[PDB]
Amino acid sequence: DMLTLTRYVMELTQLLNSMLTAIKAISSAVVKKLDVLSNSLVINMLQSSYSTCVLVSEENKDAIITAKRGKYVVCFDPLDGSSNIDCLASIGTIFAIYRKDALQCGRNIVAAGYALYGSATLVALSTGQGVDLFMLDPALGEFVLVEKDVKIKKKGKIYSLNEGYAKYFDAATTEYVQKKKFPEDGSAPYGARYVGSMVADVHRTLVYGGIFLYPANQKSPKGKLRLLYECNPVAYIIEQAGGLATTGTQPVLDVKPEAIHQRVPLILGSPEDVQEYLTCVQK
Amino acid sequence: DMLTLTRYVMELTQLLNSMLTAIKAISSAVVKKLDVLSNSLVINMLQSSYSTCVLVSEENKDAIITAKRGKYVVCFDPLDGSSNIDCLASIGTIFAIYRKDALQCGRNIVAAGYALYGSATLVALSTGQGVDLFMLDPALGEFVLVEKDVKIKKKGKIYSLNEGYAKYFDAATTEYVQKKKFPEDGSAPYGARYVGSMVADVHRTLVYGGIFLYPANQKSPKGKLRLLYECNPVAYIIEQAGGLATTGTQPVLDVKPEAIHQRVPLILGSPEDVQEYLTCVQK
Amino acid sequence: DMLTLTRYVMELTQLLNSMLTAIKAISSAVVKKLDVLSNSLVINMLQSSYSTCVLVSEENKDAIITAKRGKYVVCFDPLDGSSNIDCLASIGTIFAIYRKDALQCGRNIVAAGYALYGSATLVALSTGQGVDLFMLDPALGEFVLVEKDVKIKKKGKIYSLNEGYAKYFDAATTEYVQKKKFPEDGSAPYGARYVGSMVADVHRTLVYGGIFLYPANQKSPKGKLRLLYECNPVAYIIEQAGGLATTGTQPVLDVKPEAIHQRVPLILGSPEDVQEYLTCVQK
Amino acid sequence: DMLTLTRYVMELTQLLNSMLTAIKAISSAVVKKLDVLSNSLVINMLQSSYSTCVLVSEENKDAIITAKRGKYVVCFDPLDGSSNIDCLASIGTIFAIYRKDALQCGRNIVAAGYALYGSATLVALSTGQGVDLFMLDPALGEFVLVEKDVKIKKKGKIYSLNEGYAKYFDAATTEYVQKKKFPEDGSAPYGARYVGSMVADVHRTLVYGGIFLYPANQKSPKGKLRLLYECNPVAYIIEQAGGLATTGTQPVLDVKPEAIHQRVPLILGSPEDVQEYLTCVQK
Repeated sequence: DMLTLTRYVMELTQLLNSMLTAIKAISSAVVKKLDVLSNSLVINMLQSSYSTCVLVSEENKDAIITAKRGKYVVCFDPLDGSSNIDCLASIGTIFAIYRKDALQCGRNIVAAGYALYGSATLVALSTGQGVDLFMLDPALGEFVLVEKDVKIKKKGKIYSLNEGYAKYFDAATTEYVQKKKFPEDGSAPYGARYVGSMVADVHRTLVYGGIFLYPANQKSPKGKLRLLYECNPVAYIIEQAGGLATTGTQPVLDVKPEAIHQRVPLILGSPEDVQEYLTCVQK
Repeated sequence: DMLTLTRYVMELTQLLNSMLTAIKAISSAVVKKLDVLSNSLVINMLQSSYSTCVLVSEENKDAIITAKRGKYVVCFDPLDGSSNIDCLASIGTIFAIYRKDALQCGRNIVAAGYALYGSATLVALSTGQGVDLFMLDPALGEFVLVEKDVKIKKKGKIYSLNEGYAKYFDAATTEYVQKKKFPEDGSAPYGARYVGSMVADVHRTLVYGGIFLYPANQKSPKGKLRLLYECNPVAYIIEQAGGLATTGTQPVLDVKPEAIHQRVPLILGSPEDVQEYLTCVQK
Repeated sequence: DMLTLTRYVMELTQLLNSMLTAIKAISSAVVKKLDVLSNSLVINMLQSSYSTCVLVSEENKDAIITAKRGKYVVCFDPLDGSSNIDCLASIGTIFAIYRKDALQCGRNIVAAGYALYGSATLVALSTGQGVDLFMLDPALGEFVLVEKDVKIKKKGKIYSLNEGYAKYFDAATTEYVQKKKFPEDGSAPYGARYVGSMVADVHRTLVYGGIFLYPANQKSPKGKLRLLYECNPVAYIIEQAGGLATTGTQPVLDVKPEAIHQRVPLILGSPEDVQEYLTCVQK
Repeated sequence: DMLTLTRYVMELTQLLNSMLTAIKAISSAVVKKLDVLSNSLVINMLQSSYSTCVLVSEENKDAIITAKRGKYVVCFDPLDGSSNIDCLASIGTIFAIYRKDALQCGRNIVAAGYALYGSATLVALSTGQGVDLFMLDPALGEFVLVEKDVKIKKKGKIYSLNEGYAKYFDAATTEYVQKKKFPEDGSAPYGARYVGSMVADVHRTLVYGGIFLYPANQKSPKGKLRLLYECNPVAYIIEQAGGLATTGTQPVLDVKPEAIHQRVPLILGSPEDVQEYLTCVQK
């Protein structure tokens, strides 16, 4: 009933330290006052790491140039999923780190992560040698490893998308959903889950497998989710766990970004699920 | 930046005290070891209140007779939603109190509640004079009122059900879902949300409005959810907040229970949403 | 088993808010890295209140002038008692607020307080209408009132001083101590308590009564404790609770400060105990 | 900024597990309701370990025989130092384990420990191969090792006793105290510390060194502290750390107990300090 503690490691080190320190602060603070507050906590923790030169934030129009300067670029969403504060659904924080220099392909990521503020604050992190899952130990004030080299199932049994947009679906989404509900091979239909908070839905996709979609649709031809600080980081994590992440027409990490608040479609998860979605597009 | 504390009140009092004490213990402990553990914490907290005579638990075949005896009956589900432990989705605890004497109509409830183990542990409670929402303050070890007399919206804009069971839907569910996605009156389609944990989905239904369904279907003609300790308590809370709860053919609280682990269909939420569902059945 | 919360009140308001916010941060962080850290947390919380113009800190040679400027002066000791970090003895934080303008008599204090970092973080605060005791509720992140208008006993039964300095005592300390151990009126001797951390010893003096001494001695003719940010604040709190605080030759709050790091002797507590000490000096 | 956890080990194992589980509960609960409550938590945690046959508690007249029976005896004080609840001084819990069978010499201890409820809950534990110090991590609900094989200084510079009992001192205490205040070898006098809570004073003695005394005196010829569940356990811990513990006339661990609530004098700490005290007795 007793434990020993040991330091763990995956300038980059100091940067992640400070990004984790901001996440701890965000955790405890979990209204748009909250967005404003989360934003400043990340920007000032990150600047003071002396590890950054450029930040892109979901809450700022323009890139933020550090005075304190280091070699890394960070694109982040400091608080995502806030339309769910009341229902205690888990909101999250998303970040990707690079060496504008924030308009690089996701291919170039050196580190990325998300935090999920649930009954425990969980962080998925990767530095390019797999995904590790941590939980925040608020007593210690430190992140404790819970799962090393997390791998996603080859094929799952859950599909995750807002089916209330059915009337707006493109033809490949319509087909794919039809296949999940009415399998043509004698298998049982997939179950459906959709929390409405991207980090909560992605995290479930990692740990139980299956597929998550926020595809193009009639109302939103480029999707809703943001390339630099939502889609690229989760595509990186999911790919490091053995999954796939596509826009429908190319890998998310291969998209050349055209603007820092650019949106793209996002389909990710277990690889054989994503590949079946892609087969619906090719038609 | 400073506060004062005052005691709040809605034998019954001692019983709720002990039910709240079990919820605190359950909270902190959030594998079927966990189910076993939650079960014993509730049974022994409840027996020692000296306020009970009969308990029905989701985890026990037979009713449990208290040796210590008082005037109240309690039907409870000590831990619901466990298929979601990993994805940090909020699991819950559900209870209803009555004065077998556990086979009474929901109409006879004297008190009911749920707890939702999210980033905060929230409890919805009613003693028949509305719904109050509390949060667990683990420092104090006590529940703090956050919202008095919670009211549900007359009509919402979210529908909540596993649409992966489409191939098994009865005709009224098929129609209703079709209406939410393809409104015939020029309105925008409803959004869809489904966490897959009944307390998390019901709680969202209370606080944002709309509708939650686990109706009859081809695989499960009596639904999945359990009348005594899942459906009746949430129907009571939702009705105390101004909503409705139906099996499709009658109010949940009016169903005469035939066995303590009986299942029924469950459709609840904003009243005009439920009434529109009922209009799909009458056809 | 349930509670309601209500806001409590004693520019000044914003200042105390920020001083309380620094105390929360200090609490959690409880090595001289820690001193450095506590210092910056107070200085930057206090500056940003936009309520200050001058700060005196135990850790800074010179007064710190705020750029952000308001009407209040604050003398503080951000972390006192650190020679006791290991033995879990409670360390503290001490502050006094005024309207150099930090060289005012204690008579001029508008507010003062201490925090004691024990199993709970306790704050004694006064704004000149008595003393209120609060505990930090780290869940809420807020201070909860536990005792209103705290009054110290007229006479206690504990005396508190480092008796290992006996060989250095001045004659009045020698006499007083002799009286506590060998009462000449048939009463039992006082008990002795000395934690070696000024805030822990003062706090015990408030809540149980008796007397606390760090008098002049041969090694230290002006005592050890610092007038601006140790002695004046605790003299203010203790006097607001009905006690007395003397240097041996005058009330602490009447001493005209000659330098911001000036030391003075300190004898405080229950009034009849202090008056008996003063009777030993007059001889 | 990240950590990994590993299980640590020093029927005996299950017993310590349950003793640690009681300490966690006691911690959080920190009035004699509290004594009653702490007592029951230990007795019922300990019985259910299925590792015990006999318990001696400070709060029970008679030994408690377990129905559930195992090979170990436990003498404990579930809550000590309660006259200090207000002043946040650390109260503690003390226990010793043996294989009446509770009237054994301290020499026979198989394990012993104390917990100190300060800003962190600390446990000193030994199973006969030195002392290890742990802190309670309430988030994890588990004890984390902070210091392995703790050793006490050969000689310290603090002496700890209620000097308000001077008029009642026996001649050897009078002499020893005189030596600490007026060293005859040109050295500086020792400093004095006395919190008035035995576990807080013993713990300081371990971690900073020096000496702690609750000797015989005129009012109390057998001292105050209790042999089975106060004096023997701390003598065991202190001796495992390289110190000494004497009654003045023999080692505490060598005293043959005559009754389960027997008192003895207690002088412990750094060995050269204890030996100097013993030199004052031999005269």
